[PDB]
Amino acid sequence: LNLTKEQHEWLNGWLELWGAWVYSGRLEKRMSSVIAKFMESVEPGRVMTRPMCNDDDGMLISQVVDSVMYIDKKAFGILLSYYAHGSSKHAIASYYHRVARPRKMLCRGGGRIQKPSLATCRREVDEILNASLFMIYPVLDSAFK
DNA sequence: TCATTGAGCAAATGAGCAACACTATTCGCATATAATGGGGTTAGTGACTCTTAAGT
Repeated sequence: LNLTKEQHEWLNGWLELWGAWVYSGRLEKRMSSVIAKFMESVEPGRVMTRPMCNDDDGMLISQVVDSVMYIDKKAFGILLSYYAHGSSKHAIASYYHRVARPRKMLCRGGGRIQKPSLATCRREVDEILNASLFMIYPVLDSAFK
């Protein structure tokens, strides 16, 4: 399943506020290590094109996201690539198509070990994004309420 | 009762379109002292034929 429409836009807006918060570099580096090794591949003098949230609410959003997404680094990397840096979904899917190993395909390759197409790459990064938001949402209500 | 044939079906993947937004290319236009007629061959062909033209 997935979320409803109002919950999707609410979580999307809160995550881009949180992404504009971490994009300045105001996250303390001892708190987590995956954002620490994500934010080292970007210049320190970044520009601010998005509205930025305040300190402790962004601290609350950062602590809940690395408490629920501390088991995997790939889906968390997609999340920081879409929301923190601000890259679009199509660029993420194009780079994942240009990198990923040959996989077994069903109902179109007949089991042939081949590279994934761009359409299934867009579909799997959309599924990864929707699954990460479904892991974010009820634990975020548990942190808020 | 079960293997075999006849028919179909949800799902995953590959292809692609439609409208829109940003951006790297490309083209039209403007330079206000005065500026005012060009290079570059082929040079020890031979023989024959067809047409044009001055000469008789």
